[PDB]
Amino acid sequence: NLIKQLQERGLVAQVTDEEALAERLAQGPIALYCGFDPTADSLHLGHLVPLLCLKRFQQAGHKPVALVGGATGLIGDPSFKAAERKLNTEETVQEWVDKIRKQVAPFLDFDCGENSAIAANNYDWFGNMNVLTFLRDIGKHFSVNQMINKEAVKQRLNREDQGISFTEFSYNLLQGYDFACLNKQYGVVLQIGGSDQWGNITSGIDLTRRLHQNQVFGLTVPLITKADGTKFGKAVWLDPKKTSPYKFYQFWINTADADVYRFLKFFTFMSIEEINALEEEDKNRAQYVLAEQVTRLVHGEEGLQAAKRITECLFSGSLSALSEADFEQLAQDGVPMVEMEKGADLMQALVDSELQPSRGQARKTIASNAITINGEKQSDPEYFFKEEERLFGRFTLLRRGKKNYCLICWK
Amino acid sequence: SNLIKQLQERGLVAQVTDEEALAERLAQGPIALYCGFDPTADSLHLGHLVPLLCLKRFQQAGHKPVALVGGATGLIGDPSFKAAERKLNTEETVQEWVDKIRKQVAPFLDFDCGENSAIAANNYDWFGNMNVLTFLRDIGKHFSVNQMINKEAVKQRLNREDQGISFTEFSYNLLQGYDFACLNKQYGVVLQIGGSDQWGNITSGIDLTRRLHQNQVFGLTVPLITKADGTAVWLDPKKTSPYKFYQFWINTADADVYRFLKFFTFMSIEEINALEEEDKNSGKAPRAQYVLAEQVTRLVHGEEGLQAAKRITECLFSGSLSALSEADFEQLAQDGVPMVEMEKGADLMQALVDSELQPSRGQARKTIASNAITINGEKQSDPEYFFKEEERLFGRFTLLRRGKKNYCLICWK
Ligand SMILES: Cn1c(=O)ccn([C@@H]2O[C@H](COS(=O)(=O)NC(=O)[C@@H](N)Cc3ccc(O)cc3)[C@@H](O)[C@H]2O)c1=O
Ligand SMILES: Cn1c(=O)ccn([C@@H]2O[C@H](COS(=O)(=O)NC(=O)[C@@H](N)Cc3ccc(O)cc3)[C@@H](O)[C@H]2O)c1=O
Ligand SMILES: [Cl-]
Repeated sequence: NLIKQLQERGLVAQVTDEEALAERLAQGPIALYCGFDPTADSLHLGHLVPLLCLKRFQQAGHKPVALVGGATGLIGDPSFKAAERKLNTEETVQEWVDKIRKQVAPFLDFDCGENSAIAANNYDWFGNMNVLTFLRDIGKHFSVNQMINKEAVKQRLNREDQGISFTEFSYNLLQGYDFACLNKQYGVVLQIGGSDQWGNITSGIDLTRRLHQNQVFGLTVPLITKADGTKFGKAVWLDPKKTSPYKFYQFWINTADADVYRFLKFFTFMSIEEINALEEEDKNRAQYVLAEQVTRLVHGEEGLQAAKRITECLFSGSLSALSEADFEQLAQDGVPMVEMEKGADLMQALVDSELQPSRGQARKTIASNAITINGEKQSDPEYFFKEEERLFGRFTLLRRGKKNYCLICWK
Repeated sequence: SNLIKQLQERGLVAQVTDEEALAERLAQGPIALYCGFDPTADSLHLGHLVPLLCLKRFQQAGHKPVALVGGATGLIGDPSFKAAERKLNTEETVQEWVDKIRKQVAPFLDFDCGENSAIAANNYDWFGNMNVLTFLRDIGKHFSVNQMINKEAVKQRLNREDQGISFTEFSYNLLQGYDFACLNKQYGVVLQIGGSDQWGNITSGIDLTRRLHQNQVFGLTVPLITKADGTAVWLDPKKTSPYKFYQFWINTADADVYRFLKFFTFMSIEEINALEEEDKNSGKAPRAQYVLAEQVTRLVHGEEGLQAAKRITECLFSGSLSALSEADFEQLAQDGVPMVEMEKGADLMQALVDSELQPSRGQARKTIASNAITINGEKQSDPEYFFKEEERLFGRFTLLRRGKKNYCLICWK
């Protein structure tokens, strides 16, 4: 039973008419969907939870529909958002749509028969829909009394200063209709999303009954929390140009012991049995398994090997295994970096990188044997870098003591 | 000279935005103004006539009136001060009503008087081809839901779910708001008038004309019809006959008659004041109701309508129904007097029971004998009388009367 299997992973926040959904799933394959709005040029870790859930359903033989909000991205979802967002341009939203669609596609199977994935975009129906048609055909089924009582907008309906525009207030109708539209087009009978999407989902269920006289279901995943009350992902992007695979891998390695088992359940396809066994076997690790699984899932085997290779080289000081592409990950976000003109001495490089406060102090620190250049000790305070120390003619990795790195990027 | 001041003296100004700046704009020269009317029926009623005649009052002062018919807004429904959600009307029915209202409105305005000639407009022209995203982004971004839910016209609808408001009717304010921006761009319309319930829809239009066209526009509302005691009359003669319309004005209370002359006639304020002064110093009952009845009936139904209404009134009081035509009796059958559909060959006594002029046959016998029953103005005291074929006027109409004022028209079949 798929619903019970998801509940055991702690992946079910809320579910409608649950007994009936479980019975529908057990009977045969269904079509389901989750939408993702284009509010940036990439998805982030938070978005990964329902995206992996679409895959969990597909592995059970169901048909996933990944909707990208080409139309909803021009409106703005206010759900549990403290402030009104500035409208984005049509050209920006279109660019983000294509990037998000391309990022989503490798997570699902588009070539596996009847249950092959479908990419959808709500601009296909809203982009040319007449205003009177929308207000009459869709709007008439929506009670403003119920809308103002949706939890997702209550913090926006107390004062105009932290208020809500008619634009963002209409959002709930667009997501609501998307569900009716997908039900009619593909027979989609389930919509999943994070717990903040509950109200947008239930409006879709009700509208589908009113428009198409069809019974559909909703299921939400909990919004991932940290035991120490801090905000999760604080952002970790899926795009390697925004968050390098090394940084991505490191974020998972540094998961708190209190979160690692929940994160294994949420971000991996590891069985609940292996995770429970890992928890018991660790009390007599999990972070290493988590980092490995999620880095491989998002950045591939090559991304994972790069992340591990960079981690080992930094821990050891032996950099010979690093490629120029690995140094590009370090320069992007892996370690602090400083741009310097060739000809700078070791003392100046220590000052400019802020590893040392002055040339006079840097001289003593160098003399004390605290400094490595590409992993090799250098204790001559009057030292100038050799050309061979500018790896690929561009990079020199400085270290002060055991762990304070700064990458020099030669101009 | 000062038009706002003149309308204020008539008691025709409920509210007005920037009374000073609008008075300045009107004094600089002619302006374009508008009022809209939604197709929610196949005719306008007396309530709708007050702003419509104000469009004429502005036109007489040299201004250009635009009469808009809500081809798009009639498909949405105005919730302003309405206790309940209205059912949606079909596109076909709204189009029929749009044509009827446009045609009924047109004779009230001059479409041939130079630069200030009237314009007939329809908001379906811009809403019929507007996409939903364009509306939500370009128009909706300027509207605060916090302000919208607090507007007097809809706040009472947000008290209980079972007596609520749909998103459709909630969006109405944005549509009327955008209409003001369009007419400002298309015709240079700087003023919107309407009844007091339209204040919120008008101010949304003023504000939206600023955000979209960067122009200063004005609003002016006329008061809703209130009676000094605390208590529909259609313009279409097939719904409210010229006779029933005339009678409604005749029966206006003394407390309301002078206000109604100001609201519903083109009589100057000096003439109305002189009439009030005459009725207060004459030493008799007022004659103002007759002046009001004559003015508004001739205005809405023409000289022929007024003359038919006066003719029907005269014949009912006198008794002689000879001057009455088949068309006149059709007005009486419609709404002029209580009416009863009866099978020919019926007894007098039995016609008094069915018409509810009598409780029973035995009781009707005593009333007939007492000489209190008239058939087409003629006395009949024979308790068993049947009815002659000739007194079925035009082979179908017989007018009964018990005493001096209790009438019932028998319509034969
Ligand atoms: C666990 N978790 C997080 O920590 C953060 C987000 N999410 C879910 O990811 C999905 C995509 O997020 S979103 O903000 O882009 N989604 C929306 O704005 C939806 N209104 C997009 C949409 C959905 C359906 C539709 O027909 C049209 C547009 C969300 O499910 C979010 O909850 C997490 O799960
Ligand atoms: C004095 N009085 C009344 O007693 C009753 C009504 N009115 C005004 O008549 C005008 C027409 O009434 S309505 O119900 O057809 N009007 C509406 O529904 C507007 N929302 C139509 C409209 C207006 C502008 C626009 O851009 C689009 C549609 C109203 O002014 C009403 O207040 C009286 O004056
Ligand atoms: Cl050097």
